[PDB]
Amino acid sequence: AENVKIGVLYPLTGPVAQVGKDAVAAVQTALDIINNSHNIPGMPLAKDAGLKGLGGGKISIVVGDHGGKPDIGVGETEKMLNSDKVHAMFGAYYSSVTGAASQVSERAGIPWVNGESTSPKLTTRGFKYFFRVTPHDGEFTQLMFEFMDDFNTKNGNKLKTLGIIHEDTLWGADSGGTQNTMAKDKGYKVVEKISYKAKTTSLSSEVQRLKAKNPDVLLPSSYTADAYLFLNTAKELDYNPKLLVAQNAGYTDPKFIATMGSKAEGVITRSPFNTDLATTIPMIGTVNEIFKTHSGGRDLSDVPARAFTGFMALANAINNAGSTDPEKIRQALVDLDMSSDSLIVPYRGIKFGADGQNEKTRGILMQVQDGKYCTVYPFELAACKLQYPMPTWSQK
Ligand SMILES: O=C1CC[C@@H](C(=O)O)N1
Ligand code: NA
Repeated sequence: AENVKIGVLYPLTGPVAQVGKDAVAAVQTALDIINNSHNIPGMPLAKDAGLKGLGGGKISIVVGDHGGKPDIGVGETEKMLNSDKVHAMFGAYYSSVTGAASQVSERAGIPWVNGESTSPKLTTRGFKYFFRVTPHDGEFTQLMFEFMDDFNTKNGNKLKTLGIIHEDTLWGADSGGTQNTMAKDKGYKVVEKISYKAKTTSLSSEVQRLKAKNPDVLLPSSYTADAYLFLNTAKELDYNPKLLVAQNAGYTDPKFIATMGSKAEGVITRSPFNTDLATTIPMIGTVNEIFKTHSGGRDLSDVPARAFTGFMALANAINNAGSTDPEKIRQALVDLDMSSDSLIVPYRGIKFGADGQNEKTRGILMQVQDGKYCTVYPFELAACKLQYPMPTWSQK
């Protein structure tokens, strides 16, 4: 009977704090399912109290607030490795932070599982100890363009021009770059490609430029505070894009709609998760009920669903390893091949390629309609019709 300790790094203060708090609540939800005995058909690890592979040993976590700062994330990772002696790492939301921190654990030879950082570059580093469960922005951008192509075929090929606007750290830069490359390859004309700092107090120059150019599709990659600033500024300058397809995250912050209210109407984002999938995936309801007891009564959303899924992958790998030895955990992650049966996201399973990326991911697009995100794509998996054009400020 052997316990295991995992380090968990997220932003728990600052502009994206609710993201981090709800992610940690999701991990705590997983720990509740793992460490206690639960009757949940279809969910590995539920029935046993603790991991059968560790003789009933319990998982514990040590949690660090990195504040969105890569250098802090690096320092916290070092302390978790060297002082806390964690046997695996989990985190860390921001691609910038995940990249920097996972380089430390890589060199230490300690497995790092990521639930929700989407820079494509994180899995092209030649690493051996890094495993990512979320789709990355290559996959999510592919989905955006499949949607634009299908809309085009149905609507006279009227979506011709794109405006890309992105925050300037790893995630936003790679997101915007992925979109730009794919645009060029698919014949779409990029008429703005704007980089900005997430901590900026003004986006008025950027919004003026986008309004003047008036792209057919607006493609923002923003964190929470900057997403709010962007939308507030757009309203203030009466900038009315007809289609806004966001790379999540600010647009999937747990409190995005609560904060923005009618300002969010018509916005589209990519996601692997929506509660309107629960008739197709009833496990969502089961886990949601448990999550509420950890989240202060708030429902699952994108980031907690992804973090929960990621942490379950790690837990299952440890169980399968029958060991807390970091090398055996790594090998169990290499060997992992989970079906979709236990999942709360519409992935086909969890199975990593040689680059550490989950091969079985899948995403959706969802649109704010009447105060809730609703699945709109693919057109076969949709809870409602796309609203196009987006309402103008005066109509929201
Ligand atoms: O899907 C997401 C959430 C955070 C952001 C990133 O990788 O920084 N992408
Ligand atoms: Na259990």
